[PDB]
This record gives sequence, C-alpha cells and structure tokens, in this order.
Amino acid sequence: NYQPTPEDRFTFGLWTVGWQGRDPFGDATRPALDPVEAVQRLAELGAYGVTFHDDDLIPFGASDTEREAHVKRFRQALDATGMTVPMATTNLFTHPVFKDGAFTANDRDVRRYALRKTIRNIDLAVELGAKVYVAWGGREGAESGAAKDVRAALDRMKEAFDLLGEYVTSQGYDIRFAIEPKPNEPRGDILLPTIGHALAFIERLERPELYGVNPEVAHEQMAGLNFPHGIAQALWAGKLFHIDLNGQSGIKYDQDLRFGAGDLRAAFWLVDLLESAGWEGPRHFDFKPPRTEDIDGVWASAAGCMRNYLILKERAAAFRADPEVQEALRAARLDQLAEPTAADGLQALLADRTAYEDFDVDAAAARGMAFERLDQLAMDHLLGAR
Amino acid sequence: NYQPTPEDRFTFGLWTVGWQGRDPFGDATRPALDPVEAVQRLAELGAYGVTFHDDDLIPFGASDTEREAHVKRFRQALDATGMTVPMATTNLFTHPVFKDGAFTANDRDVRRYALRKTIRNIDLAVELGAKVYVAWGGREGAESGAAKDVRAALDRMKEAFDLLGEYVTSQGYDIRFAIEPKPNEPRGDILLPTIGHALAFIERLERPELYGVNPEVAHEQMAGLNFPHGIAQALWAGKLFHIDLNGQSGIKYDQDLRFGAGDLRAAFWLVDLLESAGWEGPRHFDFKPPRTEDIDGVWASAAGCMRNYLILKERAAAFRADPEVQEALRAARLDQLAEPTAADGLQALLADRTAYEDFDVDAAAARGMAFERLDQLAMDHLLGAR
Amino acid sequence: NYQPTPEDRFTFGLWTVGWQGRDPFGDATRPALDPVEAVQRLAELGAYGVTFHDDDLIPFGASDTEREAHVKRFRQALDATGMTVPMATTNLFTHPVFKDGAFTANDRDVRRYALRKTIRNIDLAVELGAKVYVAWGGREGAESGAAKDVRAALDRMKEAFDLLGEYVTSQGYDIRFAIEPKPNEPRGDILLPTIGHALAFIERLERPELYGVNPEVAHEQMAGLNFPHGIAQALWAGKLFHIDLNGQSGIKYDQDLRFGAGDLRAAFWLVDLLESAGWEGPRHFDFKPPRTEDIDGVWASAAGCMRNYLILKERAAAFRADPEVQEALRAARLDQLAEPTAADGLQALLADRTAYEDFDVDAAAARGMAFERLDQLAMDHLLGAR
Amino acid sequence: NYQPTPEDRFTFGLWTVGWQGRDPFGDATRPALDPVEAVQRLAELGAYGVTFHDDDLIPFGASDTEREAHVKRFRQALDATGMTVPMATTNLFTHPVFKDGAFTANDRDVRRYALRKTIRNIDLAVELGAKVYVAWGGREGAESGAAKDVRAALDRMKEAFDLLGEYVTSQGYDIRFAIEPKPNEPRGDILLPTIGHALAFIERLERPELYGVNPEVAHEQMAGLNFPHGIAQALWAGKLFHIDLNGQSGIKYDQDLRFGAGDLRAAFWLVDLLESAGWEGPRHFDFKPPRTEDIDGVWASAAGCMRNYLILKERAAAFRADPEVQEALRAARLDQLAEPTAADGLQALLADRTAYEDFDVDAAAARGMAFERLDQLAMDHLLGAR
Ligand SMILES: [Co+2]
Ligand SMILES: [Co+2]
Ligand SMILES: [Co+2]
Ligand SMILES: [Co+2]
Ligand SMILES: [Mg+2]
Ligand SMILES: [Mg+2]
Ligand SMILES: [Mg+2]
Ligand SMILES: [Mg+2]
Repeated sequence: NYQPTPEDRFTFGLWTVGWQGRDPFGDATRPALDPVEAVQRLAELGAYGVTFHDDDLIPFGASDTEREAHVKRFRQALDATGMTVPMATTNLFTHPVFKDGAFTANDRDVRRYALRKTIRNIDLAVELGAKVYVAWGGREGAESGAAKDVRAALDRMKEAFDLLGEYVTSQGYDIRFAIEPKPNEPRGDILLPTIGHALAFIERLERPELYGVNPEVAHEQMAGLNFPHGIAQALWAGKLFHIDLNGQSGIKYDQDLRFGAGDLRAAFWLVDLLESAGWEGPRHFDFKPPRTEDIDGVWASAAGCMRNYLILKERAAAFRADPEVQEALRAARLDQLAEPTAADGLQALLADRTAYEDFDVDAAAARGMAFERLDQLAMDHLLGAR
Repeated sequence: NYQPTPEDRFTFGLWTVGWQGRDPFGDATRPALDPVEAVQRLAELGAYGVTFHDDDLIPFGASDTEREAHVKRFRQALDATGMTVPMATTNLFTHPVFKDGAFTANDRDVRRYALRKTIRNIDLAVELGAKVYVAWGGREGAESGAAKDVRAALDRMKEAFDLLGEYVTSQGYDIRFAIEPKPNEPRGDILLPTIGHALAFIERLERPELYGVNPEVAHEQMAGLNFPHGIAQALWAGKLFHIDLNGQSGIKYDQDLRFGAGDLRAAFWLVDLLESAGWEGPRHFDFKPPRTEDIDGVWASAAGCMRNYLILKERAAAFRADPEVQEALRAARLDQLAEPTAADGLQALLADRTAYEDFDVDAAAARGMAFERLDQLAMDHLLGAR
Repeated sequence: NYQPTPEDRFTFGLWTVGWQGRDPFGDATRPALDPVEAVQRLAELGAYGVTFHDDDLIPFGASDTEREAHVKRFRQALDATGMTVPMATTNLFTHPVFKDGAFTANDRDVRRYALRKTIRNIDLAVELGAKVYVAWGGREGAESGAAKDVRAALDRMKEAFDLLGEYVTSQGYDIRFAIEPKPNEPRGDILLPTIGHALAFIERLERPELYGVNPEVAHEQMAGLNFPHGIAQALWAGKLFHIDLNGQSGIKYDQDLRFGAGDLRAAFWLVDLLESAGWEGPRHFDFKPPRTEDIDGVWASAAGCMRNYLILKERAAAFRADPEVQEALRAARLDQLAEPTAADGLQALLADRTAYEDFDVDAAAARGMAFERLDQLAMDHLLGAR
Repeated sequence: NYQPTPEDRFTFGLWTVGWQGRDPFGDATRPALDPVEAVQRLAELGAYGVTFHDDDLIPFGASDTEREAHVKRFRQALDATGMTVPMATTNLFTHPVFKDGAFTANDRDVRRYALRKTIRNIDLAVELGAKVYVAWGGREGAESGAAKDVRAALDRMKEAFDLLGEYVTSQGYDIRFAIEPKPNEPRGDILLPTIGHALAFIERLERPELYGVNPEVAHEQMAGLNFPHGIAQALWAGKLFHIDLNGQSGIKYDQDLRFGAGDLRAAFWLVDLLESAGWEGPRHFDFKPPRTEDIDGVWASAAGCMRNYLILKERAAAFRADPEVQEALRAARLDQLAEPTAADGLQALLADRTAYEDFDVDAAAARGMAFERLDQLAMDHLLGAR
C-alpha cells in the first residue's frame, strides 16, 4: 500500500532526480536527465508536479530560439502527463559571476544582472502557472569578516526583493515569494541563516504580505535546530508559503537525503504538524539520490520520499486519534496550554491572590508532566507497536 | 595597559562572578558571593555597573522585611562605589515549578505565577533606575514532540509579553524588554532559538517598539551561527537593546567563557561591528569563571573580559584607520555594496541592456574579489603584526 | 506485548532512575531514591541487574562500619529480587576536589587520592560479583590551552590505569576495565574524546588485554559521529567490554534521553549490529528521565528503554531474515565486501591484468550500488510498513 | 618581518593553490594551474616543497609516454627552483569508479584496481624522493546502514594496507604511510572518522611501525574536537607522520581556509605544541583559496598560510619564554602534572595514609587552579599586547 497519487500533491525539483551526482571530491556518476524524462518518470510514480530553476529548463547562454524550444518540449510533456508546475525559482549560485553573491554581490553590475535574470524567469513561471517563486541566496554571505558589511548587504537584499515585489505588482501577477534560509554552504556563512532570520527580514520589506519562507529540513538541521518547531513558528505567522522535504543526519554538509531518512522522528513530528495544521501547500522534495545510485536507484529514492511521508501521515493520524493518546494529552495538560493565560484582564491578574500569594508552588512542582509516557505512545505508533 | 574605566560602560551580571561552580556533574567549588562584595570588587576593576535576577538579590520566599533589607545593602554599595544597575531580569528557570516552562508552561496556574513574579521585579528594576528588562525563556521548550504544541506555546508567549507591555504602559514606566534567544539547554529545544526567531516574534507582539533582543555570543554559537552577522541584522532593524558578551568553543553545552576566549576572531569582528555602528548600549558580560578557579581566579577572569574587549577595540579601530586597509576595501568593492542597486527604478533596470543582454558575465566573473589579502590585513592587525 | 524479562539481560545504573533532575540551571524536581527501592522497582519491570558509582551506594566519606551497613541492605535486596551487579564504576567527578581532573589532575596528591578511591571500590565491585569496572574520565581535560599539557596528562593517565591493572592482578581479581569516551562536558574538551582515542590509548598500556571501552550513544553523537560505526570498530578489535544505551538529539549537552529516543535510526542499526554480531554483553542503560517527570514518569521512561530495544530487535531480525532484503543485499554486493581482496596474494595482484590494464573502469563506474532500495526496505521494516 | 624561507620547511599540495574553485553548487572560477607554475610561484613565496595526488601531476587517462612527459617537466621545475616533494598520495575519490569506496568498496574488482593505482604511484613517489605516503579514504564509508558492514570494511581496509606494506618492504623502499582521518564528506560517514580511530586501526595492522596518521585541522574540527589535543595524543604515541594545516570555522562542510583563519586560538596552541614537541615533520598546507579569489588572491592566501604560522610561532615562543608565564605555570601546577603519580610503587601507595584516610580533601578542593590568569597571559601574548 502507501501508493502516492496526484491528490497527495507531491512535487520534485528537476534538479533533484536530475542530480548528475557531482560533489566537491568527485565527478558526475550519472548522465544528464532530460526534463521530459523526469516529467514522465515522476508522473508514473504518482507525483503531482515538478519545480525547476531557470538553468534546469533553459541552458545558460541559450538563444531566444533555443529557449522557446526547450519550454515547448517541457510544456508538451506537462500537458500529456497532466503534471503541473506549482513552484519556480532562479539559479543565482552556479555561474562564476555569482561567486560573491547575487542580490548582495559587492559589484553593482552583478546585482542588477541577478535581478534581470530573476525577472525573466518569473514571467516564465507565471505562464507555466506557478503560484510560488522561491529565492535561495546560497551565495549571499561571506568567508571573512571585512569582506561583507551585513547591514549594507541587507539593504541591498531588501532593495532587490522590493523591486521584485514591485514587478509582480505592476504586471498584475498572482505569485508570491518564498525565501529559503540556509546557515552555510556554499558560503562560509549565509545571510538569513534560519527560518527565524528570513521571517524577520520579510517584516522590513515594503510589501511583506508578498513574501513567505521556504524552509528545508536539511538546512535548519545544519544549525542543529528543531525543524518542526521552526515550521511551527512559520505557520504561527502565516508565512509558510512553500517547504522543501528531505533528510539530513546531523550538523555537516547538506546531504539532501530522501525524506524519511536522516532524523526519522523529526520527520514524524513534521508530518504531524503539517497534517494537524491543515497546511495546503504541495509536499515538495529537494533531495539528491546518492551518487552511488544508477538511474533505477534515483527512481527508487524518489518513490521513497513519497512513501515515507504517507507512512508517517498514517501513523501520525492514528497517534492523534488514539483515545489513550488523547487521554495522555490531557494528562500532560496540553489542553491547558491552548487556554489563554489571563483572559480576565491584566487588572484581575494583579489582584488574583491565587496567582501569587496563595499559589502553592511546591504542589505545582511536584505534579509530574507525564511527557515520557506520552512520548512512548508516539513511539509505539510510529513503529506500529500498539 | 588596557585599563578599563566607567567611561567604557562595562557591566557584569551578579550571577557571573557569583557563580558557585555547580555543573551537571559536580557540586559548587566556591562559596556563595555576597552581592555587596561583587559590586565593590567590580568597581575596583573598573566596572561600570551590574545586572541581576530577582533571586540574585532577594532570596526566594523572603519576606517583605528581609526584602527591603537586601535592596538596602545593595543600593548602599552602589551609591558608595558609584556603580549603576542598567538591566534587571527575572529567574523563571531555577525553581522546580518552572520545570515545564514559565510563560509557556502547559499548566495555566504556573504561567500566571510567572507573570506576577516578573511584574514584581519590574517595579524593583524601575525603582533602581534600570531601563532595560531582559527576558530569557530558558525553560520555554521541550524534550519531546507532543509535550508541546509550539503554535499554542507562541500564543501564550505573545500574551505574556503583551500583558507585560500593557503593565509598563499603565504604570508609565520608562523600561524596555530585551528577549534573549537560545537554541537549547536546559531544554532539549528552546522556543525562539536564535536572534532571528526572537526578531520575527517581537514583530507579532501588540507593541513591537517596546521589545528588542539581548543576544549572547555563546547562544548563537551553540547553533554554529555567525554572531557578528546576527548582531548586524539586529542593528539593521534597530532592535539591539542589550547584549551578553562571553566565549564559546563550538557547538556544545554553554561554556560562558570570558569574552575573548572561544572564537577569538568572531569576538574581534563583534567589537568591530559594535564600535563602527556606534551602538551606545553597555557592553554587558554574562560569563562564568571556570569552577577550577578560586575567588581570585574569578576577579582575574572578570578583568579578562574587559581587557580583551579593549584590546580588540584598539585593533579593530587601527584596522579601519589604516589607509592600506581602506584601499583593500575599495579593491574588494565594499564601497559599491553600499551604493544603491537601482536608484533610478525598476523600469530603468528592465530597459538597461548593460544589466543583461550586453552584460559581459565572463569579464565580471574573472574579477577577483581580493578578499584574502583584505582578510590577512585584518589578521595582522588583530595580531599586532602590521 | 514486548514485555522484557531477566533473560534479555537489561541493566540500569542506580544514578539513572535515581537522578533527582538537578541541571546547571534548576534544582532537583524529585526526591532521592533509595537503592533498595531501585532494585525492587527495576526488578518488576524485567531488569536483569543494576550498576553503580561508589558514591551511589556509600555516602562519600563513610567509615568501615557505615560503609558495611549500606552494602548489607543493597545486597539483601539483590538476593531477594534475584538482580545482579554486572558492573561498577567510580565517581571521580562530583567532589569539588576533582575539579581539575582525577587521574590527570595537575595536583599530585589529588591523583594519588583518585587511585585509592577507585581501588577501594574495585574490592567492593568484586565482593558484589561485578566483573566489569567502567572508567569515565569526566574531569580529565581542560578549558584553556596551557592549563593542561596533554602529553603529560596521558603519561599520568596511563600510569593510573597501569597501577589499577597491576593491583587487580596482584589480588588475583577476575575483573576487566572499560574506558568510557566523551568529547566534552563537564570539561571544555575531555581527554580520549571518542571510541577511537580510547582504543588507541589502551594499546599503550602495560597490559592492553585487561582494558576495553564502554561507549555511550549520546557521547559519540555529541561529536556528530555514527555510533553504530564506532561500535563496529570496537567489536572488530574485540574491545566492546560494556555499553551505555540512551538517546541524544544532535550535537549539544548530554541529554541522556531514554533509549530509542533521539536518533531513532541509529538506535535501530545499533541493535541490528549488536544482535547480528552476537555480542553477549548486558544491554546497559545510562539515561536520565527528564526532570519534568515524577516518580511514575521515571519508571515509564525506564520501561521505554527496554521496550524500544525489544521492538528494534524484532524489526532488525525481521529485516535480515527477509528473502527480499537478502536479495537487495546481493544486488548491493554486500556479499563481495565480506570476500577477501587478494586471497592468492600480492604478486598475483601485481600480475593480474583485470586489476589494472584490462579493467573496464567506465563499465564498473556505471554500475549501480542499489543502496536506496536496500535502505527503503530497511525503513519499511523498521516502521512495520512491509 | 615574518618572511618564510625554505628553512621553515613549508609545503603545499598541488591541488591547493591549484584548486579551480568548484563546489557542490558552482562551477570553477579559476582555470587549471600548471604544476610547473605552482612550483615556481611557491618557491618564490618562500616555500620549501610540494605534495601531490597522482592525478594532480598526471591526468587520468594519460599513457606511459604522456606520463613520462608530465613527470619530466615537473622534475626539471623542481631541480631549477630547488623545491622537493616530501609526500605523495593517491586520488581514490574523484573518479565515479570509487563512488562506493576504494579499499573498502563493495565490489572486489574496484578494491583490487584501487591497490594497483596506489602501488603504481608509490613507485613514482620513491623516485621523486617522497618518504611519506598519505592515504585519505574519502570514499570509504556510507549514507545508509545496510550499505556497508563496517567490520567487513575494516577487514578489507586492513587487508589493503597490509598488502601495501608487503609491497614497500619487498621493494626495499623507504617510505611510511600516513592515514588521514575525516568524520564525513563526501560520504555521510567516513570510516576512521578521527585521529583516535585511525590510531586504533593502525595497531591491528601486521606491521604497525610502517603506518602513522596525517591529521587535518578542519577534519577534526568537523567533529567539534580539539585538534591540538588530538595532535598531542598522536605525538604521545609517536605516530604523527605528517600533518595538514588549514582553517575551519566550526562544525560544517570542509572549508579548507588558509592556516590561521577559522579557530585562531586553536591554531596558536597547535603551533605551540608542534614547536615545543620539536616535531621535525614539514608544515604542509591543505587549504583551498576561496573561489571568490583570482590567481593573485591564490598566492596572497598561500603566503598567508606561512605568515600566520610564523607569527604564532613567535608569540607562542614568547609565551613560553616569559618568566611571568613560567611562574603562572608553576602556580597552576603544570610542573606536578609532569611528575609521576606513584613512583614509590603500587604497594607504597596503598599503605600511604596521606593519600586517602589522612588526605584533607576539603583543603585540596579549595585550592584554585589559577588557569584563567594563565590563559589571559596567553591571550596577551597572542594578541601582541603584554
Ligand atoms: Co538541500
Ligand atoms: Co550563557
Ligand atoms: Co551521558
Ligand atoms: Co580538507
Ligand atoms: Mg532547497
Ligand atoms: Mg545571557
Ligand atoms: Mg555513561
Ligand atoms: Mg588533507
């Protein structure tokens, strides 16, 4: 069972299943993958659609004639299979010109170029019907201190995004932006390192309602952070416009393991949160089938992403629906957490003797939280041992 | 040389040099330090002021009698020595009643007590002249996934902070709140884990202008983040209300080494940023003299904090004054970073062929950023090897 | 179901379920637990035996008499319950006298004292039947560079262990030592930080055959290391004399979560390894029920330790016994890995054209490893989604 | 000033300054560098010699003739400049054939091919005068648990290294191997992740005396460890056959910053140890000038490696020669650390009352270690203050 279907809204980037397997210490182990192939092979697995960077669909340096040809092939493949394109993004990290950044490159010409390159693909995104546009500034950062004044770099970043919002507004476009944070790699330190930082930045943009976050499992885990907590904060602020699902095993280089791999329990809690919140965005995977795999392994790995999600979905549902679990929830006063602290006004609080003078701290401290029993119920469910 | 004076505005929390040496695997190695002894000794080292947790000054459960008697001896030492109290904070983490949190404890009765305990210290802070009130939610968090629903926790956290802001207002108090982020410890994962999460949170509060952040070197470093970068984003938004300086040697338990120890270069870039930005806040130290040290070792450590800051301040300044460094900065285009990307507007950028069609990417890609020579000049300055 | 029994050989440290919950930020949340009470409670859960630090059974400083009165109760509870004492260890980290270390303390008198203390609990260890004596150098280390010359510290450390081995040999004792590695905490950096340094260190002791390692899941993970891999190297060397099972959520302070919690998959591969290797050592738990828990939570947490190990044992055995998995294993060539590289020798290899000249590198490079399908089968087994 | 000279014995890998700037998310930003140019440029900067991967000097695919040619050119550049080649290593990680490992690849054919490739370069090494042969199993490891049975891997690894040892011995060659540890990258987990693991492995090899370790700064720091401490154990065991100097800014992907960068103070303690231990090995640099740098940045970065080492060398020497520091050392009892714990022997220790019953443990605990004053004097020297 656990067979995924387009109704599950699973999506993959063409750069994922399309990863040739090139790493810092080794060359490609797989041949390039024709976007049409990736479209057809994914639809067959039950995927809902695909996402792409501009350079994944249209080769860099392509002519206006060649560009039109590449999109036609991709279009015909999307129409025949019924696959959609919910999200689009720009590649502002691969080319040598972006070695010092894109929107925050010290050189002004590079920055202007970055914007124009992004704008052209935003138009293409709209045509393909993409409603979300991700921006991952992997080259926005530094390796040394004096090399980048962060404040000036942030001003440039705000200016870049404001211009981007102004553009979609003047064109009457129906597309929002999703900023994807990353603590490091490819840069020593990357600006807007976590979901928290991206969220904060968005608040100082001219039109904030147009920007959200595109958190990625591996990225936040590269800072040893709790992913579902991060995501919880993004939902709390209504800023979760898109998400990247994968696996990461600890603080180290981005491994982009298939969703489910890496921190299993963190993947379980994530699914729990997304389902319980009713999040409606596509479940997009940004992973890289290990370079040890051949083309058949790539498809196995991609199928694994969706499978693990559905498995966790089921287990998380059973956990929350379990009468004994719900009972354990009340025992850990999770219900009181959802109750306002002082809906009786600040004045009533200051006069409430039960809130200070008559509060029996010792009695309160002696009461166990009962989290461990609760957690083992979650473990039994995850492992199917109940 | 490098003798500190009140003019430098150095402040130490009473719990720093007052730490008895108790850690997870050992008992105290030093006797409790009398707050009066702390004030006197610090003033002798050149300190400017001291900070405190309500429980650092007044024992828990103490009666109003013993209460006023403690603040009496304190005020008496500050007046005689000339030390001031710039900041005051609450201790909502030691008492077992706060084992599951304070503002976000699942038990409602505990959350209300947390607000009353804080409020009572907010009055003492104002009575003592302190205009900055720090809030470190060390117990706000969880060890397990279902033990806490972050969205719900954040709602209770917003409520608590709103009520606190409402209180200072109704009282016409001239005080501001500074939220102290932290990724983990003592809780498995702490809410508002980094400077960014704290920033994003405040913007969702009822009166944002009343809250800021109090980042600590060790905290951001426990998530392997670039403290200077995060500090810059705080300043960028003008939310750096307070700061805790100390040392950390990588991702591990919070070490609270004296400032300068741990990541030395990061400390250097921090001073560089704070001084070049003209931040007028006091340089507060929140460290812990190793339990291996006796009372004299404590004062030596405290002196080390200030000494290292003054030494770095001198080196950072000479770095920025050196005409050779200035030239190296221009060679790396740090000046263009400050210049607007598109001062003339969106429609101008779109129609600018130099920003796309006729932009020689390869020519711009061949330009070295000259960051390495720039950074080695910084190294020579820090090391006094110019 | 999954009810554990004494046959499973599960053991717990008295300090585990007996932890009062006192972290470096808060006071204890639970009263002290009587050792006798621990044996009885653990016996009912299905535990096989218990372990202890000298200070967990005898008040520090007790005389010949009181010391004896204490061993009588415990032992009386052992015979009555049928619980055993497979291992004992020394507490050379709590008393403020070991703030700079025990065997590697700079003060000679402290080092000598450390040996006498350890040696006296070795006689007790044997008196109680424990044939394994663990050694965890928690205070062996430093926070600063000149505070500890590691070469001298190792000379001292080696002498201590050599003396201990000479002593057990002179007494004709049938006991072995298990050195327990740790990266940091309570010291900034701890000597012999991982399983490898301990194994290497042991090879320079006078009687290497007498010492082994007692790795802990949490400790190794504090260095972002693969615990199952480390155990594999210990097993390969025949040096896995004991083991500490628990959970850890990434690089940070020692959490000591219950076994199964933290990195779930690492836990799984670890049980897979120990079971497939046929390791006959006791499955010992060194964890700490979160301080948020009451006495009921303590037992719930201890129960989870064994439960989780039992579930994983069944899932790992099912995985290995699955015909489809054995198929994927061959497809991935795990069988060839176990085959010798050059059975016929070096000269035959130098003369073998298939090893160089006529070696079709590309054909071999295009060969898929099929690790993903293998790993997803492992994931379905673990989640009971087969 | 701090001008390097061949007398300092500084060496560089050809792949270092020769790094084209390619990373997981970007193309090269610098053209291929002729090995002749590197040698000429380095000799001009004050370098003493260079090291290389077989494939750095002789491109893969080359014939005996082309190979003969490449070597000839290299040799004459070496004779002209006077540069030497102290160490040689094999590239067993770039070609897709090694995606699953070399000596421990699952496929036997790959394993044999790997050894022939190594053996062939070992001969070239002896010809070039290389006395040390480094080995970095960057591909020896895995991303999933069932993909690799570590024990079997270690068996193949032992078998491979024993075969190499049998070859050097039978050939009468004068060369020893140096195993390079690395926690991860490019593999999820790499076998022999640290100095400790590598040292433990060597002891089980047939001819241990022929193998030592080649520890790298970044590598150990990618596991959050203290490199100087690891070096101290390597030197303690007399197994430091080579070393890779560079910088790393915390737990993250391998940065290979120039030596001095990253953890500055750890670099200081590193030089202090190497200098005081009197290690006569060459100070080899394995770094990568940032891709943001052009050809000129490359040389400026490489000169920075030597420069920083010489600066730290001088500061550490001063620190140790400083009478005030020698006093501080005595006060922190570093002298007693070097004194045998029990020279009077075991039995005399057992009968010594002052070592146990008559030991004033309280009086000892209160004796401060005076580590902080000692470290600040170390800080002051490093920073050129005093
Ligand atoms: Co990624
Ligand atoms: Co701290
Ligand atoms: Co532990
Ligand atoms: Co490296
Ligand atoms: Mg992504
Ligand atoms: Mg603080
Ligand atoms: Mg342990
Ligand atoms: Mg290296």
